[PDB]
Amino acid sequence: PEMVRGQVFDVGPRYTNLSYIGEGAYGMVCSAYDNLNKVRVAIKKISPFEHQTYCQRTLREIKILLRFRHENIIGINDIIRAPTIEQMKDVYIVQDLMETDLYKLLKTQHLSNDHICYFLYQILRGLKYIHSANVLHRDLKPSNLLLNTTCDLKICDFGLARVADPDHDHTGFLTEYVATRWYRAPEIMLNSKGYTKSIDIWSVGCILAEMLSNRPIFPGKHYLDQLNHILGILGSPSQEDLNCIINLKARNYLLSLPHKNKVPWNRLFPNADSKALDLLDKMLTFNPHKRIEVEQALAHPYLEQYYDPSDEPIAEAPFKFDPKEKLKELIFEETARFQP
Ligand SMILES: C[C@H]1CCCC(=O)[C@@H](O)[C@@H](O)CCCOc2cc(O)cc(O)c2C(=O)O1
Repeated sequence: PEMVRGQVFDVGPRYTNLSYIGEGAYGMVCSAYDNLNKVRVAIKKISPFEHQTYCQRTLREIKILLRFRHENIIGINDIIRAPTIEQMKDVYIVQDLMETDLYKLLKTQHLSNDHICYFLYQILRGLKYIHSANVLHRDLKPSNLLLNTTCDLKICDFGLARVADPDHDHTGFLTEYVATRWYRAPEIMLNSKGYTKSIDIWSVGCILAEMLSNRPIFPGKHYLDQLNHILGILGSPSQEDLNCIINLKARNYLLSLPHKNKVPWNRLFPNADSKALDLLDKMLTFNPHKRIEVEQALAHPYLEQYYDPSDEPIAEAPFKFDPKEKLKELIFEETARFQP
């Protein structure tokens, strides 16, 4: 087998000429030459079977992506694993090879307004399909947004995804969470489990702001710092939005803070398109029930050059609802279609 960085990357013989690209959750990511389709591809190695949690993350991603088909969602081309459950230690996911990701792009490249507009449209177009399947991505961030050489965008990593469950979304104050800090909606710190579609819209809002200035808009330095940054820009919540927070510990925390004024978007982003800032404001709305939804965002005047509901498809079969040995067995079963 082809050793890579002192680790087994055993994808032969179809996939050869392997170059390191990055890291997934449970293994590295490599480029490789697909000797059948005569194209270079990306391959993610996964080693999850010793842990129930890693098996869950792997299973849900495979189950979702094997049913999803959308231009702005990177699909699974192939899955490589041993022929038997006894022998399967690793799983390799083969996907399209893209040129870069938005995280890497934002470190060095200033985006034109036309690029920001096209990138945002594709994110929302992909998100519309996802949400139409009753699925939440729940970890949208620049590093999960891939771009090819012609700036086509695809959404990656559904390992943190969940089926939407808005009736069971309420929880207590400062309860644990998994998604990436800087892209976490304020209600996550206050009273939400992240089971509603609005947590994804907040992340997209954070991404739009970051495309406008090449820096994260809410760079919280630890779990507790995140809410400081959000309120530092949005200002103090209104009485109406506080009344919507019925949990007493969360509401009383917000009531204990001194007044903060809203920072105008056009002062944070003096070069930004005014229509972009209007949409930004609607995505970064404090109250999730007032936060703009994906289909409304697509119809915003900022995206008028691209908006076409007949060219923004939705899922055929939405998802109705949601030991490691049983999970390995289900991963084996779910990947069987890619064997001879
Ligand atoms: C396999 C897929 C996993 C996506 C999810 C993921 O792990 C993230 O950490 C993301 O940051 C990927 C790092 C490198 O991911 C690529 C880089 C690149 O230059 C071209 C690509 O096609 C990919 C890719 O396909 O990533």
